[PDB]
Amino acid sequence: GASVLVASNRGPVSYVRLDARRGGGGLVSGLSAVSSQDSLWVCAALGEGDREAVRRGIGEPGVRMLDIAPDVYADAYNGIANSVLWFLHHHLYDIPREPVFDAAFRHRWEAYRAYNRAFAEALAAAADEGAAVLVQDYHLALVPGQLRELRPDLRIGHFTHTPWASPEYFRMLPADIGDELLRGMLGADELGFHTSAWASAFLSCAGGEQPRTRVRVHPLGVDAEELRALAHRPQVDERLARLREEVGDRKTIVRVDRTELSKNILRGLLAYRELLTVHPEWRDRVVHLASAYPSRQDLAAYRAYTASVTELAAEINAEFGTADWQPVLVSVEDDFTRSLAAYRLADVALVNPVRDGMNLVAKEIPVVSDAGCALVLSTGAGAYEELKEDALTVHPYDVSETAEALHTALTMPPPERADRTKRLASAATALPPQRWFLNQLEGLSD
Amino acid sequence: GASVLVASNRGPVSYVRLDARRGGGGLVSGLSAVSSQDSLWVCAALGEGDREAVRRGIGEPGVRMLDIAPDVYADAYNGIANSVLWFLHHHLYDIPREPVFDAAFRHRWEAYRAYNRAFAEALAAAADEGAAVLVQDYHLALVPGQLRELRPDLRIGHFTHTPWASPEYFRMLPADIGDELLRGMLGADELGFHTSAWASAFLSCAGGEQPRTRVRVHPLGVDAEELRALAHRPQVDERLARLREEVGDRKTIVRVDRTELSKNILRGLLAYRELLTVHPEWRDRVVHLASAYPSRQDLAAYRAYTASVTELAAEINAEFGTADWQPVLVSVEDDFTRSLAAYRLADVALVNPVRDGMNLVAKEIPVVSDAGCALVLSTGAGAYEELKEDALTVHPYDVSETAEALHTALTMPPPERADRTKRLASAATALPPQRWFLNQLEGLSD
Repeated sequence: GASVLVASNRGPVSYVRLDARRGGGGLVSGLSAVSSQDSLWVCAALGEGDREAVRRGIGEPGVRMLDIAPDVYADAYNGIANSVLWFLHHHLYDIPREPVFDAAFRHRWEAYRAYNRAFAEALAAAADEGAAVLVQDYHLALVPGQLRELRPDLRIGHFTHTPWASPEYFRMLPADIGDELLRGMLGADELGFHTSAWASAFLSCAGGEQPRTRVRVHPLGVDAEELRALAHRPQVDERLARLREEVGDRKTIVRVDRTELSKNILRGLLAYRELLTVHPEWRDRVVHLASAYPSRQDLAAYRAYTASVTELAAEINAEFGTADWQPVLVSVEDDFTRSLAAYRLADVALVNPVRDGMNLVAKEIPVVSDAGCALVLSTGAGAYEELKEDALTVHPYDVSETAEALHTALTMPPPERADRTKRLASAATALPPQRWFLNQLEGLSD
Repeated sequence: GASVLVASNRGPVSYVRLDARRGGGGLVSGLSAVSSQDSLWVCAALGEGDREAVRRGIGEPGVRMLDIAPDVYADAYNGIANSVLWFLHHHLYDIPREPVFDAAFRHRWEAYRAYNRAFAEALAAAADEGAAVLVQDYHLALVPGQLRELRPDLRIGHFTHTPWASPEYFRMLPADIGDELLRGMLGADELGFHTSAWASAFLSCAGGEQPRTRVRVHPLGVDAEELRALAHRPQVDERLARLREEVGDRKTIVRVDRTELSKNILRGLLAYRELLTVHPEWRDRVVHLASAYPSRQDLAAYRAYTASVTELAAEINAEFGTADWQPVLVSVEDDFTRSLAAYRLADVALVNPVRDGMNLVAKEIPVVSDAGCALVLSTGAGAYEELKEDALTVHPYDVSETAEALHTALTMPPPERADRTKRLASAATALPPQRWFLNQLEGLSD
């Protein structure tokens, strides 16, 4: 019997041939405020090692891991969730070719239903009378509706971490699919989003007027003390020292995002090319740090995006580079110690996604900046509504405006830059992970 | 000094090495409906022949061809009009990569302004006091505002033959560009679109309180007599005989569209493949006629689409074909004689674009059908609002729904198909080209 339950595809522990491997994060932090004698976290076995753990009865106290059939899991999680819903909500489809709702899609939708149902049955079995249930993200959007039918006594929350598709865009789904998805989520007493634009979009898709479901905005932020302590370890100090050597005495424009289609890395690079073309005074005087670390390697479009990032970076280096200067410093590692050092050094942060739910990098950088950092932020970034007073606004498709914002950011008077950096840090730490989580739990008392 | 003026990129005369030749067709028929002594049609020179005619001072009466500098023409017409605005209004952008509004875009936009201004200045010099000016299509969307400034007395109409972008999609343009485009259009006393959805989208983008612009819906139809006469020439009878032998004793699903990105040929082929998989009784009993004739060869995306259409048709032939049956008959030529024959033969017509202004094919087939034709029509087709009661409706992304409509179409009992065809033919001809255009001229009374 649990009185507080969480459901997410990914739980706190992963097992490998068995050894246990812990990932932290927002949910670990949030549940650490809840009595561990009263909570249960339901999650999925992510691969063979996790399924073996479940097979042997090996598992963490307060965690229930579900063995969902590998082909049903692939079709639900990689198929519908991470391809079809991810693309829908981020507006990423190449309209002449995708989406395609065919017989195979329908088969994969049936698995998505069955994947969600395994979670709903687990929660239904474990939850005390009137328990609070917090369902996390688009993977489990049918759970609230399924679980409402099994257990009308439960208090059910669901939080979407992505954007929500605009109503016109959402109507690409066949009507029966769209409608099943909306009913799935409308089973909740409370639906949460990071921003009111995402919340409004969901509300418009539902037709307005959904009186049993409270729609709310809980924008996730950062724990200042925790991030600062990590950023000031000697390993970061060391790596920062090496990074200053690599950059030289030059200014920095920093990003660290993986090559995900919504991140808008290419147009960012194009804006950098135009900056160096139009404002030649920056040649030998600035370096753009960017990542070409792959987001995904199992879709053709994602592999082509990563390759285009690599190639465009190399074109810019060949055009403007000298023996002493590399204009784009490309990282292909995923090393958080290096990112923290990049955050500490940054003169300019380039956070220009087409659309996103909440990129925390916009919040993380100002919190750890050693001497101030100007933020170039797109209107589609989830952090936009909270940070727009002290960031330089850019419209994500507008490369010329993005190039000009880089110039304004690079020339921002140092005391203005500090005042902005301090106000950005304040807004960024308003709702750390633990209070973000507790507000959702509190919302289920409403 | 003329009292009725028409403006379009393409005029009614083409010069070939010199001989004036008049290609005609439905829309040129319409725009010519007010050729008189007191009228003028301003258009651009399109080949070296046209350019020679202008340089020499050779022209047909009532026609003024403009020699626009070749680089301004390329950037304005191929670039901004046929690439930027075409993609915008049909929603064809691949969001992770395009659109990109950079320095080169800005330079092409300046050419688009100058190209529109060449037309505006010609019209200004040639129009009598309070003359009616009918400007045609998205190429010339700035002319009304430009001309309005030069000549406040003129009565100006503008007709858009494409869709209009939804307000959210239209806001991808930089705000100064979007606002200039809208002010360009709003110079007019009347703005015309083929459908209410398109007019409504423009009205929503324009917002505001524009008291001197009325927005009207004039859907272009077909002249039955001109079309039937062309469809029953001996050359069509002869090509139709051959086509029956190519097909054999089998049903036909017909389309003739070039490989343009909005046409949705790939999803149509996937629906055909699904039809033959789910209703396999149709093997050896139907042939799908489709075209792989190129729409364009100067954009990478258009070359890729043509290659995909070719490849997919070949996969379907390899998958289901036998010595005596080839399921997809691919045409790689552009012969209107063959197309009229296929119109007359068609059991099913497949008109499933993602979005279009008015494709007349949906109207032409029922007009000339020898024995009845079942029309499968997408909700995004321009003809949808007029033809939906007797067409089988499909949603353009729903390949299963499109495959099921193909089955319903092929199994339709002949007398139901006949009644539907007659009603379609009636709807198709309610507003033929000459009246369509005369109503616009009458619209400029007041």
